[PDB]
Amino acid sequence: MTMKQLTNSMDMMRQACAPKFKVEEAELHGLRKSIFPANPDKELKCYAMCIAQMAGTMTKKGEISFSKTMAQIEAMLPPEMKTMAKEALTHCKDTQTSYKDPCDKAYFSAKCAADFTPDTFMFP
Ligand SMILES: [Fe+2]
Ligand SMILES: [Mg+2]
Repeated sequence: MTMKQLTNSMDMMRQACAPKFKVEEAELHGLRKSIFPANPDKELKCYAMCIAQMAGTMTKKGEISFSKTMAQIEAMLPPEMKTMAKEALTHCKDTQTSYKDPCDKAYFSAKCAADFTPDTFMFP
């Protein structure tokens, strides 16, 4: 329901994903603050895919699901974030088509949303 609760849930996705990858707290918290590097290394991008998968927004094929993302937005996000998240999804749903690598699809879709609505966006 709340922002505080969302943060906790995001921390639980981070802790489940970050160990798998060669990634440090400094980088991860940058993502949480809407700071998405343009040229990250493969580990940061694949971390972002791990998050998306965990959040239930990615398909087995490694694509970002519009319907699943909408459902998660509506089910989970606080009102502070909800409407801007829907707009960011409209704005960014095609970002993935430019990328074969699912890690790229997930990372650059998330960067798209961060750069579009930095006031509201948080990343786990
Ligand atoms: Fe952090
Ligand atoms: Mg690195």
